[PDB]
Amino acid sequence: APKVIVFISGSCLFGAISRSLFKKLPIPYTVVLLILGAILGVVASNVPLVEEHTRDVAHMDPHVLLQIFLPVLIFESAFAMDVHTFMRSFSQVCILALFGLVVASVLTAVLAMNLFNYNWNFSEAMMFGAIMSATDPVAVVALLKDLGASKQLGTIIEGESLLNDGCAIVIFNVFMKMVFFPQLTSTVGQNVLYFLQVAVAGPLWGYAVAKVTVFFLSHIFNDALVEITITLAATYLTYYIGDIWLEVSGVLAVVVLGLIVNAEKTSISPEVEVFLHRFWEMLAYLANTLIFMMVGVVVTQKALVAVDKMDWFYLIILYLAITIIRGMVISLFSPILSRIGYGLTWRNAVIMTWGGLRGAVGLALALVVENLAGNDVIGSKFLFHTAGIVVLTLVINATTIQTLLRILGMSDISIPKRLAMAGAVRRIHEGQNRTLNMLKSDRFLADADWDIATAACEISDPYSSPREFADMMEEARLRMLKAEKISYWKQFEHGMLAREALRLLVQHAEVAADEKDQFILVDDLKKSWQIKGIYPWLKRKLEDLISLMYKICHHMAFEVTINIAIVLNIVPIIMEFVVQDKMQKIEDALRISNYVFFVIYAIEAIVKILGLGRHYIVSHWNKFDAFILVVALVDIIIAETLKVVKLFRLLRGLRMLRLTKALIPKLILVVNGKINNQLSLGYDVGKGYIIGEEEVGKIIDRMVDNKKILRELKHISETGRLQVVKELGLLQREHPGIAVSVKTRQAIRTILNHSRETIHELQGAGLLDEMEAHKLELTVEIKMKRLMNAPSSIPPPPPENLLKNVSWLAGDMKLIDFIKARASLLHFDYGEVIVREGDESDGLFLIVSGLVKLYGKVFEDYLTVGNVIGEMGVLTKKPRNATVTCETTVQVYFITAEDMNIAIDTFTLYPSLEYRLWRVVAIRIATPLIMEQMAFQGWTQEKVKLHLERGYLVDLAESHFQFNIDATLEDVILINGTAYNAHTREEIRSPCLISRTVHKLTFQYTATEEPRLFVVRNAE
Repeated sequence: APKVIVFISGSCLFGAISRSLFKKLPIPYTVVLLILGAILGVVASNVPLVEEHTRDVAHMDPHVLLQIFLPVLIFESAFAMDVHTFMRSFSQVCILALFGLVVASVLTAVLAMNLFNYNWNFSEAMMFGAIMSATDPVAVVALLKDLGASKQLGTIIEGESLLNDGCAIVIFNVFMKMVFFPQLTSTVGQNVLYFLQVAVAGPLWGYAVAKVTVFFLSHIFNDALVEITITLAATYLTYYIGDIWLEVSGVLAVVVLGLIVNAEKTSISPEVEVFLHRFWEMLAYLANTLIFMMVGVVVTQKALVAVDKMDWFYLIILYLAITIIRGMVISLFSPILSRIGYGLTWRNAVIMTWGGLRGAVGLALALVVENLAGNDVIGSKFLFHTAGIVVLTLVINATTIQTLLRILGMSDISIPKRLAMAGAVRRIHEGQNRTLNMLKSDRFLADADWDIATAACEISDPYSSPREFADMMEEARLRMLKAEKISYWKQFEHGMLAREALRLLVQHAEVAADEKDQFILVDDLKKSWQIKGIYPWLKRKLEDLISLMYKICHHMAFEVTINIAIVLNIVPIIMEFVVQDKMQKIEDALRISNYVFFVIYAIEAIVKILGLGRHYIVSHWNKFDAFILVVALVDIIIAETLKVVKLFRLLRGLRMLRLTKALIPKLILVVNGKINNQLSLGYDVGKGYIIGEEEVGKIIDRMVDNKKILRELKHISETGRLQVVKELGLLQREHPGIAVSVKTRQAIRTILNHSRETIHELQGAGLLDEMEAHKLELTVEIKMKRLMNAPSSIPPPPPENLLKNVSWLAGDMKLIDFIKARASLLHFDYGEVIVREGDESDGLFLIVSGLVKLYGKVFEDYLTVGNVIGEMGVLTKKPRNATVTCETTVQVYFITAEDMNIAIDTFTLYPSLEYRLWRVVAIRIATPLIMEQMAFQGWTQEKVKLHLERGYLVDLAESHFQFNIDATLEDVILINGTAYNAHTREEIRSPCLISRTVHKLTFQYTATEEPRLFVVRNAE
């Protein structure tokens, strides 16, 4: 019967009681956990039956304590952090945590040597400083996350805490091995090698196991428990193998592994993501509870038996000096911290000074000092001072950080947030009153008690002249910015934006609102999609790096065969190196003449592919293959003459060139993936700003009342939208394959999201049960996770594949053959004119490469690859509306008007080419009208487009050129021509939306009119 089970369960129950009883009180639950542990240790010192149950956990080994509790705490601190804002302010976090921890450890060591009466040397004092300077604030970061603004302050406190804890355990391990467990001597070179080993191979081993774990998690579908156990086993194996087998600081390895796993959360399924968040929070909570209970028991059993009044005096002075030292560290790093991103205000410096809550990490390190010291008093003094500092920091700093956050003015609720919460409470109260008025008129719920129902449903407020022209301009700018923020949140909620693009767009909107008269700036938004860096240069240089018998060897198999030769050469390289370093059957005849010249070098690379002259001349890879062959023949005649330098030259040269030639395209794929991530973020930010400008241009007529202010706001919005559109087109031009890959991924994601919504609508309507809909949801989730492992660079389709993928051409095959037979690829250079504004209609222009500019007269737009120009001019036989000028080198497919008229006249099935072309231009001409009608109703662009997609053009000859508008038709849009309405009360000249007062339509049949009508109905 293990007593540790009883102690662990009792600690869990004590922690649950402590959190359930001290939630309302401002003091933390860990302090009363320490108090309960002290009481339990007093009882164990009195009663031996309790001593038998507390002995196995109180007198635990230091090594198993570290190896069990440290990976959980370090990995949860790394996993809980928002890694985007952590990497955004990584410079400040890194310099503050690293250099402040170093100088705080030095100052605390000097204080421990000068103030304390014990004759401590520098090693034990530096151990004391490394234990004292490790900070674990969780209440402070929870308070900063909950109380409104300064989210950057919360994440800089969290990142500083994580790196401070990691490097503090590193410094503590260095000095613990300096003073306690060995006392060995070494040279300066071994010290340099040990510093290199720790500080470099910590994060390198963590990065290696993190990439292996990410590759393992990215290839697991429809299995959650495997992913959870892989995360847990990867954390524990990383820490154990790094700390024990590799003699490497495993704390930094778990820091790096947790930060990378938190960075690559898209390789984990979202249900597994939220389970992993809750699971690691639970594991760290259990670890903190066990550490604090164990610390209390051992403090009142062993660390309190040698304590005098001078120890308490030194504890008080140590607390005051620790707070002063941390404040002076932040104050002396304030110029350098202000000179880099986000700066540091004096209020944030005061919060970071006072938010240094000591935690379970320093308690565990003092525990292993106390257990490692043995019967010496240094461990008892260490654990007493650490327990006192933890208690004092927790109590005093928690209560005073609540009242200090109140006093400094960083906890005041903003006026727009308070007004939004008041509006939410008002709409909830209105909805509850309507629900109660519905419920009182029920049959079954008619004699229920309504006083109790109203008292239960009482959710309440948690927060309890040119000068006129300037004021109206400020009001209009503020209303426009609020509408832009609302539009960005609407885009994110509808499954269009990512989280990072949403955060960047609302950050730009807020910092535009804080200034005097500026709007959201395009130039500040350019840095999102500025893909320039070392990665385009790396991709360019690597694509410059790689650029009879031949027909035998082109079957992509002999390179795989020589890669098998690469690994089968690499293994005896290490074997011969190790055995000849440590120096049977003369190395078994030297691996039987290294596999008999390695099957005479795979029959001399199949006799240099039987002597391909040009291929072996023009390639340098074959040149150092020939260098390998002459070097290996030289080593063969060296073995005939028999040095080891020649053998090692053979091994080294073989392995290095073979691995370089293999690893070049994988490096190309990695660079393409990083460019893909940057391009996805930039495209999401740009597209979100564009559709936000479209929505804020739609809804601006209700808000803005003046005319000059509305004109200036429209001009500013149009200039910003045009600049972002041209920038995104040029960015697509710079990296074509990456842009095709990110557009393909976004298209697949949108299609699968709409399919998931269709499955939800099927299961909510009762036509599909829970099990079959869960099977279909599992199928679409497997497809989404395999979409996350897409190729990062899909090669761009040829112009024929773009010609067969047009919306009005895609279904048919004979029509595709006709268009491909009668198209014409025309090339244009920079600055030339494709068409002119006053010219007659001549044909369509499918853009297959490059960017154009439509200077319609004002009307400006930039079209890219995959846009057809001139459908309306071809169909309606009107003259051209816009002049198209090239912005880059543009290749277009020009189908002439005669060929398109012939193709329209021939193909007359039920989906006809005339019907498809008119439906495409009807969607294009009816989307802004429906957007104008339902602008204030909150309908987005994509919902309007998908609502319009269910519509269809009516055949007026089927209904004798008269159309009735019932309530069965959701919306009716006239596309071309004139019309008359109702009892011929007026004439409908416009292509605008039909008003709801029209009950009937009448069309005549004139020359050059051909009237069309696009109707959308509800679910019939």
